[PDB]
Amino acid sequence: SIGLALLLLLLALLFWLYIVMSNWTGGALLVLYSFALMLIIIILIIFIFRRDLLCPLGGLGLLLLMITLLLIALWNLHGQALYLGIVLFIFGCLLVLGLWIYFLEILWRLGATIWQLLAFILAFFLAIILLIIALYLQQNWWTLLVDLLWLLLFMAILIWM
Amino acid sequence: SIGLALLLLLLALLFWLYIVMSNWTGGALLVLYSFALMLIIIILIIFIFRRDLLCPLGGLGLLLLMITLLLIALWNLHGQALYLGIVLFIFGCLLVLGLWIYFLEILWRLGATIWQLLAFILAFFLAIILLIIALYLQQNWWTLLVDLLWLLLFMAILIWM
Repeated sequence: SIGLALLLLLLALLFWLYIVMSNWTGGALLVLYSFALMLIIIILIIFIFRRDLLCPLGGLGLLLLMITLLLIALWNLHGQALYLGIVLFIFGCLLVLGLWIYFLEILWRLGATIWQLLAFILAFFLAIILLIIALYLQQNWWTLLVDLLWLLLFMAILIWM
Repeated sequence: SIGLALLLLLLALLFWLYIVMSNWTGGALLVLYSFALMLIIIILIIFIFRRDLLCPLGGLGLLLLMITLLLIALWNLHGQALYLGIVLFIFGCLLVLGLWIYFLEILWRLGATIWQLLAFILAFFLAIILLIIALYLQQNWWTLLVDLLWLLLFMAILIWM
């Protein structure tokens, strides 16, 4: 149970490091792969730590993994099918925003001040903007930094539950 | 929890059904993308159905996702780092076999005949061989069938314990 989850987590950082460091001329897909593997690492960490957060927070990671797999699939695609892929990713983004709103609603019920909630919104939006920057600025040293920042953000969310 | 996880499963099925039937010319990595989404569906099924299999079998889903997401990183890359990628891949494949052995032990201790013990070994080997073949048959109708076969195999496990 916990032992195997730790074994994968100690193996998790042995893959993401390899993906990020290698293939210096990968492109916009390498950063997406690294972000997906960060989502897997986050899910593993949530499973190892307090497991009561799987529904509001682990589901966030799984749905982000689904969205970033859809984005990988429709990245190189170009044509008529792209309109049915973007609109589907739009429904995915709406649902991830709804899940984040639900998480904030259940956090607001646990005595969180308004400034803390605003800080969480700002941190999530900064994380999304930094991921977009990593998509545009395809340099590898920035993908590493944005993935570490995402891990720190989710670790802080876990710590402040 | 159940309602949200069912909602993701409905969205994950739509994502997978769109992705498998989108790129009719890309038939080397689209199989990997569809197989990576199908492991998400299997994990969602496990999380909606009996959760006691999350530790033995959900970890298998996470490991299969990790391997099938590292496989793309090996794919496009063709430099010296591909050898390190193969080393990591065979290190994860030597652990997925161990996890399968561990699942075999708990299946035996729960009560299973010799015919049913080697039946799942044959099923798993057939499924992985069919996945390997699907990498060669780049059509999007063989990969859909092999993905549904994998779902059927991983659904016949939770039914038969």
